[PDB]
Amino acid sequence: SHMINAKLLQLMVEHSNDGIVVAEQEGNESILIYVNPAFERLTGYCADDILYQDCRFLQGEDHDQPGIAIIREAIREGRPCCQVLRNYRKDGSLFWNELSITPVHNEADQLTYYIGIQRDVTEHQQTQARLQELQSELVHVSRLSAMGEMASALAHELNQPLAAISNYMKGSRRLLAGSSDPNTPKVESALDRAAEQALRAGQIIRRLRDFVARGESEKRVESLSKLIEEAGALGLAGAREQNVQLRFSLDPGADLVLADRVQIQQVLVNLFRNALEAMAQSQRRELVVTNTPAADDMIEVEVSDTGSGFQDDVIPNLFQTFFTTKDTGMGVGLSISRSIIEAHGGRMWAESNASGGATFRFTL
Amino acid sequence: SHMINAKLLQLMVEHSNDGIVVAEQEGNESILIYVNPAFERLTGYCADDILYQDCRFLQGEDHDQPGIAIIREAIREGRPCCQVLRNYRKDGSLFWNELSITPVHNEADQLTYYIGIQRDVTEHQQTQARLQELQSELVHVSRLSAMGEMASALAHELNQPLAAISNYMKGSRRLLAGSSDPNTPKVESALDRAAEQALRAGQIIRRLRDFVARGESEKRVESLSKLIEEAGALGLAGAREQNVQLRFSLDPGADLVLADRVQIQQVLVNLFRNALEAMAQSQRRELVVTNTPAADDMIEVEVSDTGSGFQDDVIPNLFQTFFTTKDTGMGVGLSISRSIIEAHGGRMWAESNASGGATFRFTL
Ligand SMILES: Cc1cc2nc3c(=O)[nH]c(=O)nc-3n(C[C@H](O)[C@H](O)[C@H](O)COP(=O)(O)O)c2cc1C
Ligand SMILES: Cc1cc2nc3c(=O)[nH]c(=O)nc-3n(C[C@H](O)[C@H](O)[C@H](O)COP(=O)(O)O)c2cc1C
Ligand SMILES: Nc1ncnc2c1ncn2[C@@H]1O[C@H](COP(=O)(O)OP(=O)(O)OP(=O)(O)O)[C@@H](O)[C@H]1O
Ligand SMILES: Nc1ncnc2c1ncn2[C@@H]1O[C@H](COP(=O)(O)OP(=O)(O)OP(=O)(O)O)[C@@H](O)[C@H]1O
Repeated sequence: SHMINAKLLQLMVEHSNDGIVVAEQEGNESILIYVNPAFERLTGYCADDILYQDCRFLQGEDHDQPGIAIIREAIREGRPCCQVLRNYRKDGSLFWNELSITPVHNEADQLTYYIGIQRDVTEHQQTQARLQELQSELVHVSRLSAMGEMASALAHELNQPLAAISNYMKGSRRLLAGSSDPNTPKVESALDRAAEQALRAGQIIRRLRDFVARGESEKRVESLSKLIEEAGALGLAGAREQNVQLRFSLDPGADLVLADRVQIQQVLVNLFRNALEAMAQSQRRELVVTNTPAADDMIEVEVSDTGSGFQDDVIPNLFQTFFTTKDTGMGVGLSISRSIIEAHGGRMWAESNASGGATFRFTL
Repeated sequence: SHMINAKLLQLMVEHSNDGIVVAEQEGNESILIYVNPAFERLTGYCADDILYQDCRFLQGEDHDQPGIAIIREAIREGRPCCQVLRNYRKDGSLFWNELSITPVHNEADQLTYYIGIQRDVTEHQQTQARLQELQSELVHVSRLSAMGEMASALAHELNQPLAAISNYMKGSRRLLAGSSDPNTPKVESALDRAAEQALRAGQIIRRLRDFVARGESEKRVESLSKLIEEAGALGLAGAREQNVQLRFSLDPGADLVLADRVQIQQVLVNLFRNALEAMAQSQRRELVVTNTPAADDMIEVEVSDTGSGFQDDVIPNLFQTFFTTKDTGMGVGLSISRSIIEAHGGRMWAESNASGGATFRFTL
């Protein structure tokens, strides 16, 4: 049964864009007997140089890879195997090789051959590792930031009552100054100790607040394209699921800003999450990000959605700490974002959009 | 130039474990002219049924995939393309097809053919999506848990001073009870207001504490294998990098426990991070996880490393809130872990290991 002529197959294999090799078993060596030009391009070795010897030279000295042992076991067993490992071109460049090997037995000559299809997954590996770094740093930064915001909010809430207590103690001392009652000394002493405890309370606040503020707010030259893509990999994963239409109408002339990177990443991740959640129950789901020039040699970024939008009595409350409309929401994202923008030398505000959604703007 | 006979190539292609097809361009249709048995197995269609018609029937009614348009554009242009999309077997099963297509022009008959190598990436896609779900839920749970622990720690720190203030106010009122000084009423009133403010402070504590405790501590029947693997995907990624040797010496007879899943995931993620960090600067890096039967129809889990270990004056401080030895550490992991184990009906403790590392045990 021949569906196509073997010449045609050979032609397709030769011109395929994936590296395709065929090897022959000779004891512990699986010598190459065919390589297609895609393999030559991927590896940089010429076919005249590497025929009739095992492919393991692509590993170099990097033999500390479990995939190698997996492949050796698969060859010994006789089963196929797909594995991804680090290989090196003739010039020394490192690349990630996803190779599928199928051992097949030729009964014409009773030999064991293998067909190997190999492709470059280096870009996928790099993006995935970058995403892992981002997820780890984002978890650490989110824990620290939430704790710090909690501490600051408590301090602000408790400043009035402790101050009032101190002032009452001061006033009571002043009233008792001119007293002849025998109990007055003890009373005074009692009040004194009370005052001490009040001050101690304040101290405790700072003693933990500064404990969690152990992170310095750096600012460096940063590419907006880069930090938008870094934030997007975490926050904008899953656009296909909610059928959200993404549009980045970006200006190549307004790309470089002065910013930190972990803080802008966390601001954008939070904005992206809030926008995706607000458009989760929307009919038309479209998110637009745009940059424009602004005053004071700044650049303004606008993010507009078709989400749940802002009710009339909502917009001036958005940035107040603990304000949320969600059952499980905390209401910390925008407060942290506003503190980050103000620390970096910009302004942030919100408005309703003409589609019933929300438009956020900030400057840097 | 023929390195191998075309019959041999055909044989290798036929027996390859990856689906390999060859198609021919006829206007808007790329009709299949060859399919290898791997493709038949992957799709479930017989070659006699599907030859000489376009592959798009594998999509079914799921045409809302951008990869389809990408491939159509690539075919129009004439370039290769690798894309992953959802396809469906003849029985209706869904699978993830990674297909690489290379268009090649045959000048023998001046036609355009395509060679397509297609493999199943369904398992990889599922594991990656599960990891995305885990990272999202872990971020949310970590923010909430950190905030709650912060609030509880503040409350515990501030209980003494506020109580002391209240007691001083009470004592002062008792001393002033028997007084004739004209200023005594005002003094009393002042103290009264002071007392109010003290109580208000306490109220504020609860008003935020219960605000962040908006999460119910569920407990369900859970597989230890499953929750260890779920926690490992996040926390144990990167074993190859630090050359850490993982050993799960597990008991199939002691696999089912009564536990929550998000909370045990977060406990294990934290333990895995602490163990990886402690072995980061170690010479021999080996992590062992083991389960054994314990009293009261419980099961005890042991996790041992060769890490930095415990100094003599360290072990009884490990679980106290804010205790850490790291420059950027917060010291919240073990306190939360102990509260989780105690809520689920178990005990948790630590000891030094014979290799200079740390051994942690818990019961459920
Ligand atoms: C057809 C075929 C292609 C192979 N291609 C590669 C390759 O591209 N890169 C690589 O590092 N190993 C490749 N290998 C694996 C090595 O040839 C070798 O089998 C592997 O290192 C395990 O054997 P070893 O432990 O003796 O090295 C290939 C093997 C076969 C059969
Ligand atoms: C060689 C080859 C193999 C293909 N294999 C598949 C496949 O396995 N599954 C699939 O959904 N589409 C596959 N396609 C793509 C479809 O044939 C079709 O070209 C694609 O849907 C874009 O064209 P359309 O928009 O007219 O459908 C393959 C295309 C070629 C050339
Ligand atoms: N694009 C938007 N459209 C409509 N409402 C919005 C939008 N963005 C924010 N909001 C509302 O304003 C609030 C601002 O608070 P924030 O976004 O920080 O809260 P959250 O994301 O619920 O909290 P957290 O991130 O701390 O769990 C949101 O909780 C939500 O109620
Ligand atoms: N396996 C271990 N070997 C040696 N020291 C350890 C080990 N596990 C924990 N420790 C020490 O005990 C402390 C227990 O606190 P915890 O692990 O919660 O802190 P952390 O991970 O630094 O803090 P956080 O997770 O809140 O940032 C650690 O900070 C560390 O100093």
